[PDB]
Amino acid sequence: DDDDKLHSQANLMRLKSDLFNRSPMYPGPTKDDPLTVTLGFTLQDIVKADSSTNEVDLVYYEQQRWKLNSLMWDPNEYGNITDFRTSAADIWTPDITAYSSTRPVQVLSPQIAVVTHDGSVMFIPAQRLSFMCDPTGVDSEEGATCAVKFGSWVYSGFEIDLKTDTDQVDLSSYYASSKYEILSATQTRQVQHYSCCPEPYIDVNLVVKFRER
Amino acid sequence: DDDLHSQANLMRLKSDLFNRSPMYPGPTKDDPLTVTLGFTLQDIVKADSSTNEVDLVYYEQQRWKLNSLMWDPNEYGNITDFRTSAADIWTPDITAYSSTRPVQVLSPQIAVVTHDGSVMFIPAQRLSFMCDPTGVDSEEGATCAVKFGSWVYSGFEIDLKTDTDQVDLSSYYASSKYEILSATQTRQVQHYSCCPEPYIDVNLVVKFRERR
Amino acid sequence: DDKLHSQANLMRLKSDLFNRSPMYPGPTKDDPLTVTLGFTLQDIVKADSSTNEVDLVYYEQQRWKLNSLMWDPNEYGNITDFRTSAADIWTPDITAYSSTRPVQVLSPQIAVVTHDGSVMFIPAQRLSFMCDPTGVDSEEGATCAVKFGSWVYSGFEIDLKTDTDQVDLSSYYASSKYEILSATQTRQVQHYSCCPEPYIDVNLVVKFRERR
Amino acid sequence: YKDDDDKLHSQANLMRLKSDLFNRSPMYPGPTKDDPLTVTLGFTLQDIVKADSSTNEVDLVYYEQQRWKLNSLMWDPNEYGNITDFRTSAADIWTPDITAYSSTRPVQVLSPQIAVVTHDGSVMFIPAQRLSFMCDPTGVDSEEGATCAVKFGSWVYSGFEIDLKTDTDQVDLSSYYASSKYEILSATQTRQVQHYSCCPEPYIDVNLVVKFRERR
Amino acid sequence: DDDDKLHSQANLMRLKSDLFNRSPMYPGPTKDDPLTVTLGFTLQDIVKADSSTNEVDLVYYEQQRWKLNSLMWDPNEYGNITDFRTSAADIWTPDITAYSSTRPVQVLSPQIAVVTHDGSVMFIPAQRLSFMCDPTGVDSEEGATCAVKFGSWVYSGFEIDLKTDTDQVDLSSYYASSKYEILSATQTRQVQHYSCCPEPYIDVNLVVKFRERRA
Ligand SMILES: CC1=C([C@@H]2C[C@H](C)C(=O)O2)CC[C@]23CCCN=C2CC/C=C(\C)[C@@H]2O[C@@H](CC[C@H](O)/C(C)=C/[C@@H]13)C[C@H]2C
Ligand SMILES: CC1=C([C@@H]2C[C@H](C)C(=O)O2)CC[C@]23CCCN=C2CC/C=C(\C)[C@@H]2O[C@@H](CC[C@H](O)/C(C)=C/[C@@H]13)C[C@H]2C
Ligand SMILES: CC1=C([C@@H]2C[C@H](C)C(=O)O2)CC[C@]23CCCN=C2CC/C=C(\C)[C@@H]2O[C@@H](CC[C@H](O)/C(C)=C/[C@@H]13)C[C@H]2C
Ligand SMILES: CC1=C([C@@H]2C[C@H](C)C(=O)O2)CC[C@]23CCCN=C2CC/C=C(\C)[C@@H]2O[C@@H](CC[C@H](O)/C(C)=C/[C@@H]13)C[C@H]2C
Ligand SMILES: CC1=C([C@@H]2C[C@H](C)C(=O)O2)CC[C@]23CCCN=C2CC/C=C(\C)[C@@H]2O[C@@H](CC[C@H](O)/C(C)=C/[C@@H]13)C[C@H]2C
Repeated sequence: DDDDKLHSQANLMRLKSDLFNRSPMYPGPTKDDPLTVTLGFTLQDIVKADSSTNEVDLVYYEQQRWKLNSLMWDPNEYGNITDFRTSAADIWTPDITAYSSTRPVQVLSPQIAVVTHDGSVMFIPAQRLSFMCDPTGVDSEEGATCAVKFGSWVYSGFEIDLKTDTDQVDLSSYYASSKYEILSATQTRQVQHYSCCPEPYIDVNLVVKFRER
Repeated sequence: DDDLHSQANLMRLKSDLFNRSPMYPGPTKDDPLTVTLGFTLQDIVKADSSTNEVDLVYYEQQRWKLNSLMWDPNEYGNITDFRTSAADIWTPDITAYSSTRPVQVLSPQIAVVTHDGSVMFIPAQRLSFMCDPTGVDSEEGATCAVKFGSWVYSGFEIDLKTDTDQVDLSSYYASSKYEILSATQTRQVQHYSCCPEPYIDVNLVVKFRERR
Repeated sequence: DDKLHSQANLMRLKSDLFNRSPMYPGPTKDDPLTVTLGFTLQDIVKADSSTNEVDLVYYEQQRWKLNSLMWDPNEYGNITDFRTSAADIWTPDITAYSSTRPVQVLSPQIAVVTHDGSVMFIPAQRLSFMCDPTGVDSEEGATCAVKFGSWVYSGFEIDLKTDTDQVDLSSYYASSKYEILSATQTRQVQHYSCCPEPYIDVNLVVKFRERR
Repeated sequence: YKDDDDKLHSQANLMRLKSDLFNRSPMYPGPTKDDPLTVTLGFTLQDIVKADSSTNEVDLVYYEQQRWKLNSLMWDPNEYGNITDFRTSAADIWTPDITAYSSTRPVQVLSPQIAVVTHDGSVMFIPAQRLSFMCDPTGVDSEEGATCAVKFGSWVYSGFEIDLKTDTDQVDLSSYYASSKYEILSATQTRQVQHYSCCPEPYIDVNLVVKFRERR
Repeated sequence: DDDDKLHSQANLMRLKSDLFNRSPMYPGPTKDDPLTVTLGFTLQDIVKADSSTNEVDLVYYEQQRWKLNSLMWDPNEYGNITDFRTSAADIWTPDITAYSSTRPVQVLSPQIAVVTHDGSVMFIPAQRLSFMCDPTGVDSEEGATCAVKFGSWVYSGFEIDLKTDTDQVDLSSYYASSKYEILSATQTRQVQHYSCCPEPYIDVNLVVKFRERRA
């Protein structure tokens, strides 16, 4: 019967209620309860390289994945619901930031995440980013090389650790008719040491080598 | 008192729907939703050959049906139909896949709800998307394409469809810098490595050239 | 100390109207609302022939009248009108049909409600819209038009009219880059193959040229 | 231990005062013909950033001083441990709807939107703004320069509800940017009255007239 | 077995809850309760120098630091937690403003502060700022000199004592491939009085000498 649809809605509603409007929520990672965030970029386009200001504009998808015990559930208690979509405001998200942007990142996609019964969150914002990049050599065979680091703004490696599944930037969705073609693009986790601080900070360094098509 | 009874019936209905009964948490695998999508292309504003971006203005017609929004007009003084702010209901997360700037909304964010639980939502939008306008200065013109789909829902939660593969050009701006040779909107089913579920988009293909 | 009671009188009035009473949920077929619309054209700021976009600054006068906003001044210390945030009341969704960028509001979003139930709301706006400015550098000038109308209501709900078909030019900026040769605002009735209901818009037609 | 004991008492008093003003008393409904308000307006001109002769728009940067007084914001400092004034977000109080009448773009606020309220009920509010307004800069490349003007007034209130006032007709140029592309020859702010056919009430504005030339 | 982690989260929720729900929140600095705010700059890039409007665009990190008794806790009472991060909207923050910006500041970093057990708040927004600056001489060896002041918009020196750790601007992460190189950058505390009024107003003057790069 079509009543099974009404039972599906009630089960989701109760699940969300149990995880948000009842269970003690998430204050962010701690030194004793650290969090690993998996990061990966899908480079869609180099829109603009500005040699009068040394800014380059990228469009990319930033894939983020982390896992919380306070988001786990048994699907058997909720009509075998295995995953659900929720607004990215309802849950805690990591403060992953580009370290050398020259204006605020523009969000191209709806700020919605996917939560899975094991406590997995997948969040993949499409973004347009202006960052510090000298495009000298872009009109040559060798091309120009630029880099931008992404990491937490406020957490050290003892609270947020970063990892990549791979060192290769996903280029399978690169705009085939861009003004610029990619010679190579890598994403490398770096354990970074600052003079201020005994504890290391983790970033992912995005190195893009490119030239005019 | 004729007016006052029709206003009270509307406020009662909106209450029953939006102060009860109880909520709507989006589509699921067991409770999937059909969103029908259609485009009315008004203008190609700008084709920047220095960055390969093209700016479109269009209306995006979205229609879907929720049982939680159904009512019997007989219970509410023959109200078959009402207007509501789009912030007050669930709407689908239909997104352009290759935009270069956040989409800019041109129209009031208001939807119409019919007693059959059907929702009609038609935002007007300006979109910048990835498009190489090479050839636009010629008789063959340039061809550009952009896909629209849910960002987060798969084909098992939202079934995207169209009523036609023909973009509505009946209000394309007659004095645009660009004339439309053709504009089509096509449903495609796509799979990604990570994931068993299908993902559905509508591909909008526009062929265009500079107006004489 | 009437100054103290003057405040409590207005406080009580706003309470009685916004609380106490059944809410006004907008117009319906059962209860159509006449909305009067008129433009005061202040400046043609910019005419872009690369994109066929023209930028206007104008005041958009909106006027309508409601039973649920009427009161007797004697009951409220001789108060005959009050100011209120436009966010606190229903306002009409009058939209440019061919803008190219979201309209930018230049004035505080505040309306004036009078005891006879009439609302005055006059947003100052900057609008980019579809206009071919060819011939602006000549004596005959260029001619462009843009239609304003409700996005979601038909003529059965919003009975849209103008008080005059002449655009107010009494404060068009005397040192503008462009001079106005004429500006008219004309109500039109249109029909669509979806809908039995008539649809109404106001067509702002501006003829203009480079000042010399 | 009268260290952070005085400090605790002073913090508690401040929070007691704000609570007594913004919770124990009904929300201020704005001025009326029987309870009218006088807003005192003065400008501090900081910079003429740009003069665009292809659109006839000029961009100004200035501080707009606004001051007014309300009985509902008065208090006795003795009942609140000698507190004479406090700072508050502009959003937590009523502020007048003073608007430029010939802007071509929405004003951009450069400063934090915070006001200062004094025990006599007076409020000081000084937002820094960038403004694009209608201005023909022909003459800017001359000795007498170019002259432009922009009126400021309430958008929805007549002079019977919000009266507008200046302390002086001289614009404050003591903070004008000395390396600006444009130098100021004069800047005045003059109160004006008129009537409209709609209404019997006087309508008031302050006309900011600026005379300027290219600095060389 | 090991869910002393449960727990670790419980301790932090309890702490934030104790500081934000069970104790009176700070109402801001006052005459009788003045605050010391320490301000410091890390210059990242001079993006753009516009000679037709006399505007220059800077990207910098603005270090802000202050200390409240009401944000102190005993780490022993909360499972040894010595610090936590929290949205900047949750706490009071200083209204430090550039005095000569020509566009509203743009924040580039998430608005999150770090609070330590002694009542310390560290808050470091990355910002892009357009300000008033005549870049004449930027194409020469001497370079051009520009300056911009930062201070409280609404508080006098009787409520906020503005301070620096040092007069040298941090250049250790200045973008090496910038269009402009830095010759010098100083941050100086200034006390000003206005004929208007008896209270002093404190600011930090950022003075940057810079020129076009020749790399
Ligand atoms: C210098 C610095 C960089 C530099 C900038 C350049 C593009 C780069 O690659 O690393 C990236 C952002 C980062 C390094 C990564 C962590 N965050 C910042 C700036 C924000 C710092 C905050 C909020 C507080 O100071 C942090 C340590 C202070 C440290 O000296 C500091 C300011 C580091 C910051 C920890 C935290 C308590
Ligand atoms: C690669 C990709 C595209 C590409 C871009 C190009 C224009 C195209 O045609 O498809 C459009 C958006 C989409 C495909 C359509 C659905 N969403 C995305 C990106 C957002 C993805 C989110 C939130 C989650 O990851 C998805 C994994 C699928 C896949 O690897 C992935 C990131 C697909 C995304 C499932 C979903 C739970
Ligand atoms: C085609 C159309 C135009 C055109 C564009 C051109 C400048 C013109 O003159 O009219 C302007 C906006 C309008 C004109 C009529 C009112 N609204 C629209 C688009 C928005 C429509 C919505 C939200 C729903 O469809 C409406 C009827 C559908 C109709 O075919 C339709 C799409 C009309 C729209 C009613 C309402 C339930
Ligand atoms: C004509 C006009 C101007 C003109 C524009 C030019 C730069 C000037 O100096 O005055 C600036 C804004 C103002 C002048 C006075 C303040 N209001 C406006 C526009 C907004 C008006 C509203 C909301 C209602 O009409 C007002 C009076 C009607 C009057 O004819 C009217 C529309 C005046 C408006 C009062 C109020 C009830
Ligand atoms: C004149 C002035 C400047 C100028 C600009 C130039 C770069 C400079 O060094 O000082 C920068 C901002 C400041 C100086 C420091 C305090 N803030 C302002 C402007 C905002 C002032 C407000 C909100 C109220 O008046 C303040 C004191 C009045 C004082 O005369 C005044 C208007 C000072 C303001 C305190 C407060 C109650």
